[PDB]
Amino acid sequence: AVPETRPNHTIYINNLNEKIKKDELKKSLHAIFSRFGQILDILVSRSLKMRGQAFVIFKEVSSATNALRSMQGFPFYDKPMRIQYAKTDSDIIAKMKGTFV
RNA sequence: GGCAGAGUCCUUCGGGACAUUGCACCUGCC
Repeated sequence: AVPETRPNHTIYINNLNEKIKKDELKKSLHAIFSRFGQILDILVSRSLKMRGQAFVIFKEVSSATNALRSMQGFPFYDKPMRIQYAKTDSDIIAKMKGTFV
C-alpha cells in the first residue's frame, strides 16, 4: 500500500482485540507510551468504527515519533498490532498552546 | 444525579432486533 505517514501529536492504534474494557485499554496505553515521555490523557471508544482502537496524547510531537519506531507492529493484548500516526491533533492541545489565544 | 451509546431504527429510555479491521475527543432522559 502507499500510506502518506505523517508526524502528529496524538497517535491512533487499530487492529486491536474486540473484548477489552475501558479501564484495561487505557491502563496499558499509559504504561508503554509513558515510558517514552509524559502522557496528557487517553481516550477509548467502543462504537462500530471504534471496535478495536484508541488514541494517546504525547507531551510533545517528538515523544510520539519514538513511541512508533519501537512499537511499530508489536503485541498489546495477546495479539500483533501496527500503529499509524493520527490524522488530526487532540482537542486538549487546542488550549495547551496557551489558554487558546 | 443514575445509565448507555459514541453502529441504524420503533421509543413511553422501560426493552428489543441487527452489523462492523473501521481516525475518535461527544448527546439524551429525570
